[PDB]
Amino acid sequence: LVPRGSHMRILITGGAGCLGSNLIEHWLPQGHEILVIDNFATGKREVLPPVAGLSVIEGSVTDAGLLERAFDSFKPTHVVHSAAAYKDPDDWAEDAATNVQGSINVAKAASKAGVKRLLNFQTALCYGRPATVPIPIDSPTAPFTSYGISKTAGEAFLMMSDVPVVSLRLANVTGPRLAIGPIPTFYKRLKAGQKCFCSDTVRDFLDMSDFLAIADLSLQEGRPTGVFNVSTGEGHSIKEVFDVVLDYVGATLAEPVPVVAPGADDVPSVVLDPSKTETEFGWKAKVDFKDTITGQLAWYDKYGVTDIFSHLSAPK
Amino acid sequence: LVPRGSHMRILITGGAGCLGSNLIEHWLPQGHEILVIDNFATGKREVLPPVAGLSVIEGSVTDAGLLERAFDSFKPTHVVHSAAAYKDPDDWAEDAATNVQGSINVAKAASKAGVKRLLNFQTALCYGRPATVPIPIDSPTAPFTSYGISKTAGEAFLMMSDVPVVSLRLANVTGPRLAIGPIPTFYKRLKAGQKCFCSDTVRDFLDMSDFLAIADLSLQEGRPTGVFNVSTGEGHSIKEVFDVVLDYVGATLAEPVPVVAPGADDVPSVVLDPSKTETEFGWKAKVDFKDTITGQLAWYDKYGVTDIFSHLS
Ligand SMILES: NC(=O)c1ccc[n+]([C@@H]2O[C@H](COP(=O)([O-])OP(=O)(O)OC[C@H]3O[C@@H](n4cnc5c(N)ncnc54)[C@H](O)[C@@H]3O)[C@@H](O)[C@H]2O)c1
Ligand SMILES: NC(=O)c1ccc[n+]([C@@H]2O[C@H](COP(=O)([O-])OP(=O)(O)OC[C@H]3O[C@@H](n4cnc5c(N)ncnc54)[C@H](O)[C@@H]3O)[C@@H](O)[C@H]2O)c1
Ligand SMILES: O=c1ccn([C@@H]2O[C@H](COP(=O)(O)OP(=O)(O)O)[C@@H](O)[C@H]2O)c(=O)[nH]1
Repeated sequence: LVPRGSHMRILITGGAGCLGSNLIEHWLPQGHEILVIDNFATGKREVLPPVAGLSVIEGSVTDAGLLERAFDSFKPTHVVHSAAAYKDPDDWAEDAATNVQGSINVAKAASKAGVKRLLNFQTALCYGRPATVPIPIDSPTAPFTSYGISKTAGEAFLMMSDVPVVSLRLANVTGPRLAIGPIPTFYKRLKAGQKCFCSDTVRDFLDMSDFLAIADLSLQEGRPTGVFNVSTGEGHSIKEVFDVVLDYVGATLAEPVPVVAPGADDVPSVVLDPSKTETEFGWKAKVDFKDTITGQLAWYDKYGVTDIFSHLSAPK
Repeated sequence: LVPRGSHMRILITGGAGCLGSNLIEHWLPQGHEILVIDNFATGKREVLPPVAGLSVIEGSVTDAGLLERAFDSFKPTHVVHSAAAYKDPDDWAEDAATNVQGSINVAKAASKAGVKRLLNFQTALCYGRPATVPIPIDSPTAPFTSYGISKTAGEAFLMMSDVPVVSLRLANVTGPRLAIGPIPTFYKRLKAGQKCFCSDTVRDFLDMSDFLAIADLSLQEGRPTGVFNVSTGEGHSIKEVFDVVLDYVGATLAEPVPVVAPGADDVPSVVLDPSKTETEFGWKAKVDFKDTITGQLAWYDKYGVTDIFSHLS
């Protein structure tokens, strides 16, 4: 079993999604054994080819018996909890079941199984309308949407675990198979010459490579535990994203792009302060904004705007 | 249809509990119709006698089918959501099912049924360890126990409802059938000549009469909605509570009462600032600390330390 002396058996809930599939493509070539649990609510079957070292259970983190059996059999050394429901903002029941009860079941199962470390991903919706930007890690949680409320409580339950837990509050991560948001929107619209708009909002953006680096650190024995902000700590407007994409695809506009006031629930600025993560993990994001966006675009050049292109080579 | 029409059809989840039963004893003599839904996890079957105007469904807020059936037939005008799980701090799944999923199910059912107003009760555990005490209503929520975390999310879901919602963050309410906590413990043990202890913590206490007053205003058409602290705004140590019980019962101690450090998960001081509640509702608590404690003891004097004595005939 390899990496010699550092071989992991990783159980990844939500492993068929964006971050989950990128983590598999990162870890599987290293010889780690991976078990995915996913219900394919938003994740895709085609990112999980029948390949060596990779096992898949189709099912839900809401199903505590299923998890018990999975943990019982697979005996994971490490857990990455990447499953989340969000696609229907009115389906509060689903959000609470997946994000709260799913987090509880994973924490309970991981404790019984003697998991070494659990890694959870948290949305910046946990902060609600922030008192200040960039957002300090000691900011209160103050969510006001179903996705935010349920994810805040799931994280909070995971923090009560006797399992060492790292919960990463994430900037917007970019990389293979990201097929939603302003980046692919501006890409498909500008190339097609369709009409675009930008919310007058500010966000942070993180290259996949820097995400993989902190994920790696979070799973190492005796590293820090708790909640951490993962970002460059720099905010850029949606308009700035747009200007990068427009220059990249080499289009000229007929009229100025509208930059419009955000809707009532669209938080104007959400940028995370990473300083404590830099202090405690020794980690710093290496990829600037322009390289992050253009890196996303270069992937699109190569594969299309698709969440189903796998970098793994079947059959086994 | 009395009182005339401010007659309410009130669906009260958790109706067999301390607050729910006191609310029933307060509203039923006025002529309101009440439906209770309770699974009896902590509430008692004995406090809901088969009396005109009161009906009971044994079930869970976690059962959406049951709730849809209850809402469809009873057709309530008002909901009081008083169901909560907490008795096992390690049963995170149950606190989440009852306090989060139960709150969602009740909101969704109340919206579908076009309920006029919904009242929710919130634990001060929602504030976790506060930066300022007394605790302002705009203080963040920062729970770190199962009960606090699940109750914080349940409340935040209810606030997303299109039904007008009032969620009251409460002081420690005293009154009929409160059979837990420092007050009955000191009462029983001091009378038995048994040794006690006080935790070195500060808390606020609210007489049932004041709780009843704000519950009334919360249900009135056109009144404020949102979250509100319900308290006198004054804090008192558990030792002060002790001294009140010791004086009341007439006992004399053989040793001074040991005062013990707060447990790891106990917040040293939890006292709520009700100013905004005063401003928006025109409500102020009337019964002071000593009268609040002594009125609880006078109840035990009459009925014993019991959660089953009903004032309904
Ligand atoms: N991508 C980001 O920049 C970002 C930012 C902040 C937080 N996060 C968090 O990271 C995690 C992954 O995000 P993503 O971008 O990969 O989203 P995603 O939708 O691609 O991945 C979520 C995965 O969870 C699965 N899932 C949903 N409900 C489930 C359930 N009941 N049981 C098992 N699986 C279930 C989905 O099918 C999907 O495969 C989520 O927890 C999310 O909240 C992501
Ligand atoms: N009494 C107080 O001083 C105090 C203080 C702060 C907040 N609160 C809140 O007020 C409400 C009532 O508190 P209480 O002191 O009456 O507690 P209680 O335990 O006496 O009443 C709660 C009732 O809910 C019932 N219940 C539990 N799970 C249920 C479920 N799944 N479905 C239906 N019923 C269920 C219990 O059986 C009980 O009768 C709770 O929401 C509590 O968090 C009370
Ligand atoms: O065509 C688009 C699509 C997205 N956005 C904006 O881009 C930001 C980030 O996108 P996302 O969909 O992730 O929404 P968020 O959860 O950050 O509010 C939001 O403020 C959106 O309003 C935009 O301006 N134009």
